[PDB]
Parts: sequence; structure tokens; C-alpha cells
Amino acid sequence: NATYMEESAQSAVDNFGLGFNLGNTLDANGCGTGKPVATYETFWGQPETTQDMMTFLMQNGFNAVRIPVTWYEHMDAEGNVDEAWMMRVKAIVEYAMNAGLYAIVNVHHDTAAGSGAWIKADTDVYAATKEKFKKLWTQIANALADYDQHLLFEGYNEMLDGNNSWDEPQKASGYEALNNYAQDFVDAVRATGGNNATRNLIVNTYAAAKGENVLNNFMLPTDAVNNHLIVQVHSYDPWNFFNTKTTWDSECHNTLTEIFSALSKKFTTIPYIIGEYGTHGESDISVSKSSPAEKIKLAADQAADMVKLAKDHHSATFYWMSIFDGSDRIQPQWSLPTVVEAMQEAYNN
Ligand SMILES: OC[C@H]1O[C@@H](O)[C@H](O)[C@@H](O)[C@@H]1O[C@@H]1O[C@H](CO[C@H]2OC[C@@H](O)[C@H](O)[C@H]2O)[C@@H](O[C@@H]2O[C@H](CO[C@H]3OC[C@@H](O)[C@H](O)[C@H]3O)[C@@H](O[C@@H]3O[C@H](CO[C@H]4OC[C@@H](O)[C@H](O)[C@H]4O)[C@@H](O)[C@H](O)[C@H]3O)[C@H](O)[C@H]2O)[C@H](O)[C@H]1O
Ligand SMILES: [Ca+2]
Ligand SMILES: [Ca+2]
Ligand SMILES: [Ca+2]
Repeated sequence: NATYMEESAQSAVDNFGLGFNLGNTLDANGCGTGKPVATYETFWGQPETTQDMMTFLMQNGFNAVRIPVTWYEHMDAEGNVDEAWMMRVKAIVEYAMNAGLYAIVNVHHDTAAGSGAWIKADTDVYAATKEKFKKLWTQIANALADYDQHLLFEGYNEMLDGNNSWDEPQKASGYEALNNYAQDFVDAVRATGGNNATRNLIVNTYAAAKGENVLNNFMLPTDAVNNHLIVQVHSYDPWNFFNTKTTWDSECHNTLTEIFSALSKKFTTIPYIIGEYGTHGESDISVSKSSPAEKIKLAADQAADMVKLAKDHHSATFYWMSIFDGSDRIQPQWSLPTVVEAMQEAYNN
């Protein structure tokens, strides 16, 4: 309902500021088809989302929210999305728009290693699912068409090959599948016209990873309009540091500087974002407000470094969950105020 005003991908990324992932929420899945909307949204222990949560982000120094959504349990046999589900995605988008935030809606655990994932970097799977994927994106794009440029679409989350190979696919043909999905995503959205003709769209690398082969074999889709694509990767590097490091040390820092240097060396004319980062490591062990103080400081230091490096590289970052989690969301209040304070200082000073 705010009037759409076309803005470049780099402008959006610059305007994201500090970002947050509303994780384990609309992306939660596994209870089966035909359940009430709230049964999905609270299935992994998060509260139902409220307007005040989005207001709280904006009023406390954040300017963007990523809204992961898993779709497969909400699609019928013909690939039609349940209307109550699409209306709830819309409602949460509206909370973010009302709060003056940027928002990203994606296709989340329809990819990767979970049961139910059906989008895979596998040429047979791509051929079997491409029309279903384009039909899903046609529906999302039409349902969300009228929101202004603060809303972005992200085609797919962490696409893996058929063996759920993290880091890189076992066969190079996997990249052909990923690159084809990415093109189909852009094509399907653009075809719906209107604001979607120029909306900023986000395309992710294989596994949302960032190694040399994954970047070298990544092909940005062709787009008939200029500067309206963003690349996304995820970084919880050095892998498992939360369990093995006492402090965010020079090895940790150098690991991140090398990652941003590589991404920036590759993407000299296209923006990229760090769509997830956090302390999550082996067995998804992560920081919480009852972690020892030194471990919370570890989390704070990671976050401060990530935010500042991303800013230096004209990128942007989205925290995965921990800072604003579970029961704290309904108050609303930060779960990890010292981590957030380190982020705010790094971003603003
Ligand atoms: O070789 C040692 C060391 O030498 C240095 O010189 C070098 O610089 C180091 O990079 C290297 O260490 C290893 O780094 C890799 C990742 O490196 C790539 O990305 C960072 C870049 O700087 C680098 O250039 C790139 O090459 C780490 O790889 C991690 O491995 C774990 C465990 O993987 C094993 O188990 C699963 C199986 O499928 C793998 O094939 C097998 O090796 C992976 O763990 C999985 O991660 C996902 C989440 O990943 C996503 O979120 C995190 C984000 O960083 C990532 O981009 C996303 O894809 C979880 O859901 C899975 O449950 C989990 O198993 C990591 O994803 C992967 O990065 C090595 O561990 C490290 O020793
Ligand atoms: Ca209230
Ligand atoms: Ca993850
Ligand atoms: Ca800047």
C-alpha cells in the first residue's frame, strides 16, 4: 500500500542496516498437511509472530528482517498454496512493512537435508520439479505483488544435491540444476509484472556456501532489468567455533576477512548479503542467555566482527535467531542484549 519506488539492489543492501532472521517460525515443518496455521508456526517452540516484534526490531536499531517460510506442507497435489497459509505469510510481511523494515520472504526447508525437501541441486530432480517451483513462485509473487520495494523475494534457501552434500555437490552437474532454478525463479517472478517487474530478488549459492568451486560455478540469472539481483550466502565460520574457541581470536577474524575478501573479489558489480550467521555449530549447539559469560562474549565478538566487516564490504547481515528468541519475542525484549549492543556499536561507530 505504500507507493512502490524502484530502488537499486545495492541501495537496498545499504539500507538493510542490521538484520534479523525470524527463524524456526514459518519455516517450521513436519507436523503433516491440513493442520491449523498456528500449529506450524509454533511447532518448533516459537510464539506466534506479532506486530510488536517487528516494531521492536525497528525501534532498537534493526532495519531488516528475513522471514523464512517452508511451503511444502501447505501445497496440495497440484502445487496450490493453502489460502490461510498465504494470508499468514502476508500478515507477517505486513507487520514488517508497517514497522518500516525491509523484509525477505523465501522458500526455506523445501530445500536441504530435512524430510520433505524437494528442491535439490540434481538435474533429475530439477526436471521433475521445475514447473512446480515456478508455479509456487508465481503464486507467492502474485500474493505479495502490491507491497513496495521494502519487500524482497529469495528464490530458495540452502539447496543441496541428492546426497545432502554440504559445502559442494558431489557431481558438478548439480550446479547446472541450481543455476536453472535460479533463472526460473527470476523468470517466474518477473513474469507477474507490476512491482515485481523491478523488485529486488535474492539468489543463493549452492548450500549458501562460499568456497572457491561454489562461487566459480555460480551463474547469476539473466534479468531484463538492471541492478535488481542480490547474491546470498550463510556464514557460521569457522565451523563449530562456538564449541572449540575460548575467544573470537585472530584465526576467527582472519577466517571472516578471507571470506569477505573472496566474495568481494567475485562480486565487484553485484551486491551480496550474509543472510544467516550465528554461533550454531556441531549438533546445532548454540549460545543462549544461560551460556557462561565468556561464551556470550564470544557470541558478541563474532557478531561485532561480522557486522563491521559486512559494512566495510558494502554487504549486510541477518542474525540467525539467538538474539531475539522464544518467550522473549512476546514481551518483546532481547534474549542477548550484550550481543545486540556489540552489533549496534560496530554498525554505528
Ligand atoms: O581443512 C581445514 C581448514 O584449512 C584451512 O586452511 C581452511 O581455510 C579452512 O577453511 C579449513 O577448514 C574447514 O572449512 C570448511 C568450510 O570451508 C569453506 O567455507 C569457508 C571458506 O572460508 C572456505 O574457503 C570454504 O572452502 C568447513 O566445512 C564445514 O564442514 C561441516 C561438516 O561437514 C561434514 O559433515 C556434513 C557433510 O555433508 C560434509 O560434506 C562433511 O564434510 C559443514 O557442516 C554442516 O553445515 C550445515 C550448515 O551449513 C550452512 O550453515 C553454515 C554456513 O557457514 C554454510 O555456508 C552453510 O552451508 C549444517 O546444517 C550441517 O548439519 C553441518 O553438518 C559446514 O557447513 C562446512 O562449512 C570445515 O569444517 C573446516 O574444517
Ligand atoms: Ca502491545
Ligand atoms: Ca542451519
Ligand atoms: Ca555504506
